[PDB]
Amino acid sequence: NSNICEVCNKWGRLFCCDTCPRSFHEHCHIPSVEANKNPWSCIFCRIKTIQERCPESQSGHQESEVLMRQMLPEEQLKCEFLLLKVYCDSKSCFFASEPYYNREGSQGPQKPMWLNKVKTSLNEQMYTRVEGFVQDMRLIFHNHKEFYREDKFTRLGIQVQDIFEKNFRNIFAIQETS
Ligand SMILES: [Zn+2]
Ligand SMILES: [Zn+2]
Ligand SMILES: [Zn+2]
Repeated sequence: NSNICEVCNKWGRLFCCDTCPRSFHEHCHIPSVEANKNPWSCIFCRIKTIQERCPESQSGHQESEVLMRQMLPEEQLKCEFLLLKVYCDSKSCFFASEPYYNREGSQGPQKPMWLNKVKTSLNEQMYTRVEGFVQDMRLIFHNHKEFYREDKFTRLGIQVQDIFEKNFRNIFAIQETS
């Protein structure tokens, strides 16, 4: 197995996947690495299994249809994986914890949002449809773009949103377009 966490790229107390060479810190994995279960399969392996069991699941989909799906176990897992893919980018540190807003010439967002809040919301099964999860994820970056205005720091929101969106289109097999 790898000797660093797949998400944060640090060593430490790592739990190893039994079906692939990836490793994780306990709370870097989403959901948090389970207490027992030998063997243990990581979220990357669990997602691969879904695809292998239903190869047609990779045919193109309309975003509108994906968003309306109820959060049954497979959609739950897919949102957890997409959330994990965002944390895998080091620029996610900017969006992880609860933000605060005191900048001359800007007002804070009406509805602040951050990754750890989405993580808790998933854990607590607070989303009933994929749309709930996707809306809160997109809101993180929209809030950032609006607040930082013309500061070049706005680009961090664009960058991490692009990682979100590419992974969304991959995991949920959104129909490719020009
Ligand atoms: Zn880690
Ligand atoms: Zn694995
Ligand atoms: Zn099938």
